[PDB]
Amino acid sequence: QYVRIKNWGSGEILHDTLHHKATSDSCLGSIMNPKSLTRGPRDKPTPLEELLPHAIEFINQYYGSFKEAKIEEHLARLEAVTKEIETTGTYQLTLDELIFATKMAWRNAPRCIGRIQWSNLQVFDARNCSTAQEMFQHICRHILYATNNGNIRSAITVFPQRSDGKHDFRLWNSQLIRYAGYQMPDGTIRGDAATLEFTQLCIDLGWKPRYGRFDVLPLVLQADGQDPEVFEIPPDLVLEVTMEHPKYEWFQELGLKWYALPAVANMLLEVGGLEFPACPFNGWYMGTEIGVRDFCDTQRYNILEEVGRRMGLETHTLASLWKDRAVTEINVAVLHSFQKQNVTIMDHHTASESFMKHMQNEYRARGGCPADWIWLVPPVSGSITPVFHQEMLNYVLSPFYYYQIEPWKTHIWQ
Amino acid sequence: QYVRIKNWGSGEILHDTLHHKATSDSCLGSIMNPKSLTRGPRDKPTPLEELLPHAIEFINQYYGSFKEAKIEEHLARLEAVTKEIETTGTYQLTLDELIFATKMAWRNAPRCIGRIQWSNLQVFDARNCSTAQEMFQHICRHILYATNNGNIRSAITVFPQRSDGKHDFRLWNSQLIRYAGYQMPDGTIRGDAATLEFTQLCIDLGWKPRYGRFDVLPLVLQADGQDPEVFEIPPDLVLEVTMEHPKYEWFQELGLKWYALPAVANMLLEVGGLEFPACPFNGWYMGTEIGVRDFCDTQRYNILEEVGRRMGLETHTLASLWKDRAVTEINVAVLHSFQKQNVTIMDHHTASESFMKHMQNEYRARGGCPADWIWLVPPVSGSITPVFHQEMLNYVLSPFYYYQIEPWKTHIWQ
Ligand code: HEM
Ligand code: HEM
Ligand SMILES: COc1ccnc(CCc2nc3cccnc3[nH]2)c1
Ligand SMILES: COc1ccnc(CCc2nc3cccnc3[nH]2)c1
Ligand SMILES: C[C@H](O)[C@H](O)[C@H]1CNc2nc(N)[nH]c(=O)c2N1
Ligand SMILES: C[C@H](O)[C@H](O)[C@H]1CNc2nc(N)[nH]c(=O)c2N1
Repeated sequence: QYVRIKNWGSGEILHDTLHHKATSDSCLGSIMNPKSLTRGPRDKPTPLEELLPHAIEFINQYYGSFKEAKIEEHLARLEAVTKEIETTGTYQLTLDELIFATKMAWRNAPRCIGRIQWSNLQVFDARNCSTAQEMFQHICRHILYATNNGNIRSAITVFPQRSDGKHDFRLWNSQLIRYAGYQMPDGTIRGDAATLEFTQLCIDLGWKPRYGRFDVLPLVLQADGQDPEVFEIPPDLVLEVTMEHPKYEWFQELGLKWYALPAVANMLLEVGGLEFPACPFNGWYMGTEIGVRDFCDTQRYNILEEVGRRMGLETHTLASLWKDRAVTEINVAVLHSFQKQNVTIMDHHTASESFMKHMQNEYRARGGCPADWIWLVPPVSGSITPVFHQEMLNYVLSPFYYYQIEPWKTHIWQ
Repeated sequence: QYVRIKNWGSGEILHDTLHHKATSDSCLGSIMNPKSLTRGPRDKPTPLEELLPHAIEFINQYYGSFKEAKIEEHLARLEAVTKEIETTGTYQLTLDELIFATKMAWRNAPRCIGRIQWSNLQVFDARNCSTAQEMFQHICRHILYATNNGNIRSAITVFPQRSDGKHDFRLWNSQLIRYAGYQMPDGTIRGDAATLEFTQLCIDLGWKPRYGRFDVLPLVLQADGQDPEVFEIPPDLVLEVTMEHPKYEWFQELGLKWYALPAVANMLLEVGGLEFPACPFNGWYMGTEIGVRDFCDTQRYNILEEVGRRMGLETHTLASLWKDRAVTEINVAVLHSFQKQNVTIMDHHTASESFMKHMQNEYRARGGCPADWIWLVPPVSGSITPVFHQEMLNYVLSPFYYYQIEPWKTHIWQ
């Protein structure tokens, strides 16, 4: 009938009718969460006719990985998997395979810019977990492991695989550590205007809103299949950076900071026909993420305005390019602040040179590298980056990390 | 077998094998000149079975345009077109329809950011032209019309439609006005490193290389179907801007300038099953095009280096973000210089706010608006722009402006 289109800034929506009158040459791409990139809910198990092939595939890819194969272990493992499936109607990955699977899936992420690290990954095997308190506990160890007092370390903690689908493990937060946003009496909006909806949810589930500009939202875990249980993150576990500029000292007066730990908590890991609906993973920030996206967007903190004011810049003439000047300085701050407070970080420029290196090793390696230009090209200083002038194909391989329908929209409350 | 991928910066190339192992979810998008966006050569005419439908379509769209239709003129015109086709095996558009066609095609350009102007367009009917000298003459009037002493005006001059295909009108230059690039003895490269190839071609066709950093390349027109004939542009016809910064006065010392007129000369206009392989069109510059792309790219002038030097900035620490600071100032120059020397121009920020307005009027209007996010989002200060957070569908409608195989690659020299 028509296609919905959102504008994450103004949150406005439009319905596209025109495409219908398209030609015999409707590309999506420009879409945030497309269905071609999602792996939603389930009711029943995973039809063996499907599971079995994919299961085999993965296993072949796995043993077809190591130098000088283990032909026998390859066959042996093959057999065992087959046998196990036709006995329980599914199968468990060895830890070494899961590890392979986690790194591959990452390596195969069209939208990750630091994939050149793909081999360095910490795998926490949480597949035995069983309760919310156990989740909450593992999330903590991970956070603590990854934060590593500022010297960040990429990790991942793989909870229980999806069985029937009515017994799914799901972290309800978009990310491990993320400030909350309330809508002040006076109509304003403190904190992260982005998490308005989820913050409410947190309240609705009993969270005590410390109404502030930087409140680190509570973990909202659901295990096995039960309702989600609210948990607060141990204030000690969350390492933050206080924003200060190496020049404009009025900058810290701004009262700005941000968490050092970027961990995606609502993605789904698919491998060998299996899928884990909960498996938080973390890397480390790329400057422009905090400086550009989080601080400047109109749907977040939106600080661009006064940061230019305090620079003298004419905040009434777009043509004056103050915004360009402001943002620039904001980013120099973040890079400074992090740098100073010894919290690992990457400026968008070096990031790109390294991805390019990566991309190249990736083609010589397996003749290819899935990339989503749109996402990969830094939000500012684009054509000043190598990747901007680099054509790239975007495709879904496997293993892979799929988005997935927001849990509240698909739950069974009792 | 495999897909070639170019990196316009380093001009390097890679062959993608991986996509083959893709999944049942290969998107191109990130491609400059895809074949889905091109309309190449021909040998024979355009099969009537095809022409006739499209011809009708267009005509219906055309009369279905004006408020309170001219039902009779609609039918009458319909008839006449039909009659004309089955008598000559093709048909001529009225000027009013061509005009409609030129504005629509523009309006339908997924990659143009100023489409909000789509209704303001000057149409020069050059369909009677017959010789290279006549082309050269019309190109001149257009240039002069459009340049309008700095107060720029968007125009288009539609040469002869493709007949058989062995009688095509083709301007061999990528654009109406564009500096030439030579590769100096000392291995260096003066001028626009981008036009190396075409500059040579110009020599090879008898052009006298005034070996310089800003030499405006000669028109290379081919008419009816003959070989291309070289023509020099009347130095008086090319209005340029000398780059000077409203602060750093060492800036003009840089010896920088750029032409005020952006006109695309090698695109093909397709409308009602007809196609014109030559029809230059011009609008006016969007700052960041000159400041970011043309001056900074490594495949163009590549000035980023010393522009930071002269700012004190540490040109040895990427992390220092000097580049970000440099570019910013370069753009402030261009905007200044143009502004000062009364040459119309648009800063990327206002550009975006206006396109957004446009896009919106465009959906309420005909429920839709084809856009190529990748191209539309300014090369710098992306997420600082509305369009960055605006999902958009990219599709090919008609009329439309298609790229087309580079003429030299497909010619018949005698
Ligand atoms: C070397 C440390 C890393 C850096 C600097 C890094 C950086 C980035 C950046 C800049 C983005 C795009 C920004 C955005 O998501 O809004 C991104 C996306 C992504 N990264 Fe990473 N990454 C790192 C490690 C990882 C690891 C270890 C994984 C998986 C175990 C991963 C998985 C992803 C995925 C799945 C996305 C796309 C998320 C989405 O769709 O929103 N990244 N990364
Ligand atoms: C209101 C004045 C105009 C402005 C500011 C403008 C601006 C732009 C910009 C910024 C781009 C992308 C940059 C690039 O091509 O590398 C673009 C692309 C384009 N514009 Fe315009 N434009 C204007 C008028 C026009 C007109 C009048 C036409 C057709 C009669 C047109 C046709 C196109 C096409 C076909 C493209 C894509 C070119 C390509 O594929 O390389 N534009 N325009
Ligand atoms: C997994 O490694 C990394 C490293 C750097 N960045 C990320 C992005 C995750 C993320 N998604 C988000 C959506 C909204 C607000 N913040 C967000 N962070 C992930
Ligand atoms: C038609 O109106 C406009 C307005 C502003 N910009 C353009 C781009 C055309 C163009 N394509 C190019 C390719 C290489 C070098 N310069 C180029 N200019 C076109
Ligand atoms: C590889 C990539 O497609 C290429 O660098 C594109 C990106 N976006 C662009 N956008 C505009 N407006 N103009 C360009 O020339 C490009 N180049
Ligand atoms: C509409 C558009 O898809 C959206 O704004 C995208 C563009 N590119 C992005 N790129 C990254 N890295 N992160 C994002 O959140 C986005 N947002």
